[PDB]
Order: sequence, then structure tokens, then C-alpha cells
Amino acid sequence: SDFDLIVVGSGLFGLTVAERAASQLGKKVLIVEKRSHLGGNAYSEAEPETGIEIHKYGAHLFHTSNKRVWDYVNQFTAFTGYQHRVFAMHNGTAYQFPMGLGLINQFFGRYYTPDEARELIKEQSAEIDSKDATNLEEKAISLIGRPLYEAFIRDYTAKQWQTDPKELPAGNITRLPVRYNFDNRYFNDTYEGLPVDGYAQWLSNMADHENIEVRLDTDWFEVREDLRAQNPEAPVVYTGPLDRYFDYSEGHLGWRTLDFETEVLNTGDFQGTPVMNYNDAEFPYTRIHEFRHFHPEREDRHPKDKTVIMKEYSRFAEEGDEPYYPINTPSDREMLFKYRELADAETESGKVYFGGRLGTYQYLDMHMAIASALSMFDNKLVDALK
Amino acid sequence: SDFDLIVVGSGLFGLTVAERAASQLGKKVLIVEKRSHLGGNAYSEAEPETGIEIHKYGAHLFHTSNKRVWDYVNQFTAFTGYQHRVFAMHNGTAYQFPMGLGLINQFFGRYYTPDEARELIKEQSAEIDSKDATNLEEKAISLIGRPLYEAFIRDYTAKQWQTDPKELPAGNITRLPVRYNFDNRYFNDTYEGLPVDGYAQWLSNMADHENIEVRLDTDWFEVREDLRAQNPEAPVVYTGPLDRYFDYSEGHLGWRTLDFETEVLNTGDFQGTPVMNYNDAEFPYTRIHEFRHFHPEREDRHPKDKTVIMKEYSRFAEEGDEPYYPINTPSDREMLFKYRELADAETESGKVYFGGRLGTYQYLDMHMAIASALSMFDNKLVDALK
Ligand SMILES: Cc1cc2c(cc1C)N(C[C@H](O)[C@H](O)[C@H](O)COP(=O)(O)OP(=O)(O)OC[C@H]1O[C@@H](n3cnc4c(N)ncnc43)[C@H](O)[C@@H]1O)c1[nH]c(=O)[nH]c(=O)c1N2
Ligand SMILES: Cc1cc2c(cc1C)N(C[C@H](O)[C@H](O)[C@H](O)COP(=O)(O)OP(=O)(O)OC[C@H]1O[C@@H](n3cnc4c(N)ncnc43)[C@H](O)[C@@H]1O)c1[nH]c(=O)[nH]c(=O)c1N2
Ligand SMILES: O=C(O)C[C@@H]1Sc2nnc(-c3cccs3)n2N=C1c1ccc(Cl)cc1
Ligand SMILES: O=C(O)C[C@@H]1Sc2nnc(-c3cccs3)n2N=C1c1ccc(Cl)cc1
Repeated sequence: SDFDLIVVGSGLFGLTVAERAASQLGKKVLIVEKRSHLGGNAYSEAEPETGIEIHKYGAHLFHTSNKRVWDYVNQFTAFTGYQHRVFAMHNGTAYQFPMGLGLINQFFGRYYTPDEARELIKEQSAEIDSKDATNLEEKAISLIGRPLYEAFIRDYTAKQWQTDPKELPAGNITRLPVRYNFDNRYFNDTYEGLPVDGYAQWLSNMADHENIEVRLDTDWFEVREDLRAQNPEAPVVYTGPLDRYFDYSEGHLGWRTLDFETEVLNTGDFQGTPVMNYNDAEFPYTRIHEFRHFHPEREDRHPKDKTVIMKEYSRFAEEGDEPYYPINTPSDREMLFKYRELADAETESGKVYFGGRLGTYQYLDMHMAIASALSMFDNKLVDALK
Repeated sequence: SDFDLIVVGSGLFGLTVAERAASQLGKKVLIVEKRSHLGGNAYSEAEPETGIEIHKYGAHLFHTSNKRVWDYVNQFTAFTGYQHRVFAMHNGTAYQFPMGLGLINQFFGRYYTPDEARELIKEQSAEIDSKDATNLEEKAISLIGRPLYEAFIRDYTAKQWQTDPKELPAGNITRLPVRYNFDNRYFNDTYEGLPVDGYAQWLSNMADHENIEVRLDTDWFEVREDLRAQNPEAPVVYTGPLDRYFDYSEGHLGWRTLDFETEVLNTGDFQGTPVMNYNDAEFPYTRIHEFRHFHPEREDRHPKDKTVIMKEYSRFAEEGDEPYYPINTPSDREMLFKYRELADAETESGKVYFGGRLGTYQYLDMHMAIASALSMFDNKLVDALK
């Protein structure tokens, strides 16, 4: 028998689980990854012409307030001091973003003290009682007022979810916080940074252990009869699609996908910030990423008069698209439930554990996936591998 | 016989000289300090009614790109992650500051790309060519255009120096940088932070050594005859005013001083950011500091319906005002040249060394003082107090 553990999927969840087993329990791990590379969607690589590090599966920003995770993660990479900030384009003006005093002054046309702004938001949002809000539009209005909702929320939402917010259902927003200071640090986590040597290097490291064999370009469902037969004792951590695992017997869970239009441009700086949101309906893309700006420490390496940008587009994920964000319509929810029960059975009866973004039909930040894998390793995999 | 070195003044340049003396080459040192505390103007303390750390003699922000100084400095304290950011109040709008894409957008009314912005600034500063320009005012306009100059530079300059910019020489401004991106990190030094437990602590530990004894509330001139008698080959490091040493014999050197009106308010947040510049003439003060925002990691220990602010005012420094920034008028310089030969003759026949802001008539950042002190300690001191 070849392996004590089988991990399907090479994302942060899979990797963490495989790496812990390998180095903590001394067990032997096979990682079966369907793509040609490790790391799932966190994987990055050099754009050929500029050499700038880019993401083909979406921009990734590491941040966490979990010291265990931070310490763990720092075993495989150093991190830059990068602090993620975002701006929001509305009617040809780049707004300071997360809503706070900066956006408020730009928007309403004059400076508001912290107390004056609290009062402003209340006066604006009073048009509707949260109690009386019958949908998402009303709920949002009830929280931040119609002008801010109409300026920065409505269209942006329609683009991402391709639905009128008048038609989404009110419970979808519990809160829309306004910062009543000038703090525009996008994350409020203790630790934040980008991998000094790029993502690929970091993920590659997590998998570089003597007790780990990586199997790229290999669909689990194509080789699972063999592998199970040869390693009948070995449990399985599955981070693949949950509905696909059960042969879509309860239907197909709905995801949004993302399209990325990449351009190399003959300027050294296109927007002077890593990410520009586009809140208006008049521009089809949701954001533009300019990647050089993610690693300002590399400016000497970087082209002087070239930059790579990437326009992002939201779309329902169809036959052949990469699934990215779970949609969670009522049907999706009822469907998820049936699959969740089936999974419970499978785990008990089969020693097949489900994890990760796809495995659980749930969006996970990198640090939340890592935490969840540390938990599964602790509460389940040490016993199961004992 | 009792001391191998006397250091005058407990500001950073002195603490650096005395510590590098005691710790590294062993000698026993005396520090004489006019004032009732260590640190000079760096010294912080808690404000009674709120307990918030404040500087009674001006906000101090540590930042440097000298690793040696960074290292040295950490030997005595630890630093927060704090990054300094400034906002500029003009005609009732807080502006993103250092001039860059943000300010430009707020000011000119629409978003300019990095390239578009460079065009805009070129076109606006075309009005005066650089090697034209009689005065500083014209030089500025030559570099950034007249509208920006009048909004953000003119009155603010006039407030700090109490002079008409158009009767300052053009030479005073060489570069007037506008950032053609969205970076508003105020300093661009490699290392940056505030002392986790305040400056007061940090300063103590600089002193706190065995070969270091320090007399507070002690004027050098009131006691130097005795001390020089008993300890008569011990060279002196003088960091007091260069002109008061030689009894103002060649004139009084012109300095700026700052006054600080302190207010404790019935509100947890006055302006939502540490420092707001006031660029306009209708405001007597240059700057408002709200000190709770210097240390956000203590928002628990902080009150939640109180905060303390300081309005900063600029004035010509009287004798017995605390000198802050050298004015360098032509009379000032001519005076300075003769104070220098007086001081250099004094070093060479009295073994008194002249260092620090006050001893050299020269503004020094915290880290430029330490760097300076170290290089005196090397080149001048250890050589001649073998
Ligand atoms: C567009 C976009 C943007 C972001 C993010 C995600 C996405 C999609 N994330 C989340 C981040 O990618 C995170 O690492 C994952 O969500 C973690 O969950 P998984 O480990 O399951 O990753 P992930 O979903 O990447 O791993 C799944 C892997 O399993 C493989 N697989 C699927 N089926 C298989 C099969 N049958 N056989 C073999 N292999 C199979 C897949 O190929 C894939 O590599 C993020 N996080 C963050 O912290 N900050 C951020 O800014 C972002 N940004
Ligand atoms: C208002 C203001 C604001 C700032 C700053 C200064 C000032 C004045 N600085 C500069 C910094 O505070 C200062 O340079 C350092 O403390 C060290 O400089 P010196 O020790 O050389 O002068 P420093 O003044 O600190 O040292 C000399 C001290 O010796 C004492 N002394 C004078 N005469 C004496 C006598 N006859 N006998 C005994 N003792 C005597 C005085 O109390 C005097 O302060 C700063 N730096 C930075 O990096 N970031 C910042 O934000 C600021 N902000
Ligand atoms: O920017 C990001 O990386 C994620 C943002 S923010 C966020 N936080 N929680 C969630 C989700 C919960 C449940 C499903 S998605 N999101 N969704 C994002 C998002 C959603 C849909 C689309 Cl088309 C594009 C971005
Ligand atoms: O923020 C600070 O700590 C100082 C600023 S910025 C700066 N950098 N170098 C210098 C000087 C060189 C030479 C004389 S002063 N300055 N001056 C400042 C300043 C000057 C006058 C006034 Cl009333 C107030 C602040």
C-alpha cells in the first residue's frame, strides 16, 4: 500500500491538510490535482512580456487576524508589508473607498466631522425603516440612504450578481457599515501582506515535503477506483465540486464565474493603484487590476514603460467555466442541504472528508481555508490516521 | 576624575552620544538637562483626563532608511506598524495629501490617469519657466501651477514662516513633487512606526545604564565651572544653543517655535485622522493633532466619548522659547559662520563638541540626529577620548 492519505485538490485547503499529515504525523500523502499547477486559484505566474506577476484566477490578497495561521503560513513564505487599498470609480471620479469620511466629503461636496457624518447617514437612511424593507434595495437604502445606495451599491450589485437588487431579498444585507473616520485600509486584520517571492513559490513550498507526492493534471474521478483499491485503508480529503462528487443527483449548484481580459499596455502606469472598482453600469467590467502595483518593492525589476492590466467580468458559470462564487438561490440552498446530508453519510461510511471552497459550496478566503483545514486536521484527521 | 565625558542635553543626539559611550566603550558619563525630563521635544506623557499619549512639544513620527539606526533604535524600544498619513483642509474639504491623483481628482473635479495628470500639471506650470522666477512663489508656480500653489502652498507657507513667499528667494525650492499615482503614504522611508509603550519609556531605556548618571533640572552654565574643575580632561558634548554658548556675542540666531493649545473634548473622534493641516489663511493654526489616532491599537484603553487635540501655531522664537526650526536669513547665516569658528576654536582648546539641532543651528529628524550623533561618536569622540 502506497499512501496513508489521499488529498483531492491542490488549493490552500488541500495543501494545508496534506502538509500537516506529512510533517506532523509522518504519514504519506498523495495530492491529486486536476490542473497543470498547484495552489488552485491562488496560483500566480509571470506575464511573459513584462515579467510582472499576475493572477489568471483572480487577484489574491493575504490577510488574517489569526496568529496560528499567520505563523503557520510564514513557515513557507515571507510577506511584504503591502497594505491593500481600493478606490471606487463613479461618474468619472475615483472615490476613496470603503465608505468613510473621505468618500463622504468627495460625494456630498464638503467635509463632515465623524459626528456630523453619523448624523448625515442617519438623516439619509431614515427614508426607510429596516423593519419595513421588503427587498435588498430597500434594506440597503434603509441603512445608508438612497444617494449612496444609488451611487455605489445598486449598479455594482447588478453587475456582480446579474440581478436587480429590487428583486433580491432584504435579508441578504444585515449591515452596510460606514467608517466614521478617514481609515481606508481595506482589511482590518492584524497581519497582511503579499508573498515576497510570489504565490506559486509559496504554494510549491507547502507541497515540497518528502512524504508528499503531487500528481498534477489528474482528475480524481478518472483514477479513484484504482487508488481506492490500492490504498483501501487511506482516508480521502476531497476539495472538489460537491455536487459533481455525487454525480449531480440533486441537481447543479449555481456559481458565478469571472472573465479576465488581460492587456499589456505601453505605459508604465495605467491607474496608479492596484485595484480600481467600477461602480457604474456604463462600464461592463467590475474592476481593473494593475499588477505591478501589488509589488511596489519590485519597481527596479519592472518595465519602465509597460504595465499589465486585467479587466474583470462577472457571469453565471456555465458548462466549462471555472466556478468561483456560490450564488445561493433558495434552490441552491435546498440543494446544498441534500448534498450536505449525502456528504455526512459518505464521511462516516467511507472516510471521505469534504473541505475547501468547492467541497462545501462556500467562498473561503485563503486564511479561512487554511484555518478550516487546520481544524479538520485536528478534530478528524489525527484520529482517522492514527 | 569621576566622569570621562559630560553630555549637555537629554534629547536624542545626547542620549545617543552618552549611551554609545557607556555601553560600548565603558566610560562613565554625566548628562545635564535644563528640563525636568529626558528626550527634549520627543518626550511624551499621558493626558490626565483621558490618559491618551500626547507630545506636549509637537507630534513625533519615527521613520528612517538607515538600518543601523533602525537596529540601534530597536535596542531600546519596539514600534507599531503605524504609517503616517496627512489630510489637507482647504475651503472646507479635506484633501488627500501629498499632491497626487487623489488631490488632483478632488481639486480639478474628475479623475485623471497618471499620464493625464502629468499633462495637466505640465500645462498649468507652463505659465512660468523654472530659471525665470524671481522668488519662491514664482518657483513654486513654475513647478505645479498657480491654482495648486495658491490653494495648498501659499498661505500655509506664509503661516509657518511669517513671510511673503514672493519675497523668499527662488533658490529655496528646487523640487516640488507631485505623485502621479494614489500612494498617500506620507513618508517613503523603509522603516516606520511609533514606540509601542510611548516615547517617554523609550527615552528612559536609552539613558538607563550603569555608566550613565543624569541630572535633570540642571543648567550647564550654572554648574559647568565646578564640573569642569573636578572632571577636567573629560570632553563635553554640547547640544544646547550654539549662540547662547558664546553669550549671543555675534547676535541671536533666528528660530521658529510652535505653540500648542490643548483641548480635551466630549467626543470620541474629533476629525477621524491623526493630523489635519489647515492650508487656508482664516485659520491661525497650521495643523490639528488628534492623538488617539497615533495609537489605534489602544482604542480599548482609550475613552470612547473623550479625545484630546492640539492646535499648532507658528511664531518667532524668543529667548526661552523652545527653538524648533532654523530660519536661515542672510543675517542668520553670517552670524552662523562666526559662531562656527568660535565653536571650532572652543572644541580644539576646551574639548567641547558642538552637536544636535541647537548646537549646529540645523533641523534634525529624530533619525538624522541619531545618525549624526553616531558619526560624531565614531569620527570625533572614541578617537579622542581613548
Ligand atoms: C477569483 C478569486 C479571487 C480570490 C479568491 C478566490 C477566487 C476564486 N480567494 C480564495 C482563495 O482562492 C482560496 O485559496 C480558496 O478559496 C481556498 O479554498 P480551496 O483550498 O478549496 O481552493 P481551491 O478552490 O483553489 O482548490 C480547488 C482545487 O481542487 C482542484 N480540483 C477540483 N476538482 C478536482 C478533481 N476532480 N480532481 C483533482 N483536482 C480537482 C481544483 O483544480 C483546484 O485546484 C481569495 N482568498 C483571499 O484570502 N484573498 C483574496 O484576495 C482572494 N481572492
Ligand atoms: C516641535 C518639534 C517637532 C518635531 C521635532 C522637533 C520639534 C522641536 N523633531 C526633532 C526631534 O525632536 C529632535 O531632533 C530630537 O529629539 C533630537 O534632536 P536634538 O537632541 O539634537 O535636539 P534636542 O532639543 O532634542 O536636544 C537638546 C536638549 O537639551 C536641552 N538643553 C538645552 N539647553 C540646555 C542647557 N543649557 N543645559 C542643559 N540642557 C539643555 C534641551 O531641553 C534640549 O531639548 C522630529 N523628529 C522626527 O523624526 N519626527 C517628527 O515628527 C519631529 N517632530
Ligand atoms: O472580492 C472578492 O474576492 C470577493 C467579493 S467580497 C465577498 N465576501 N463574501 C463574499 C461572498 C459570500 C458568498 C458568496 S460570495 N464575497 N463576494 C465577492 C464577490 C462576489 C461575487 C462576485 Cl461576482 C464577485 C465578487
Ligand atoms: O514636520 C516637521 O517636523 C517639520 C516640517 S517639514 C521639514 N523638513 N525639513 C524642514 C526644515 C529645514 C530647515 C528648516 S525647517 N522642515 N520644516 C518643517 C516646518 C518648518 C517650519 C514650521 Cl513653523 C513648521 C514645520
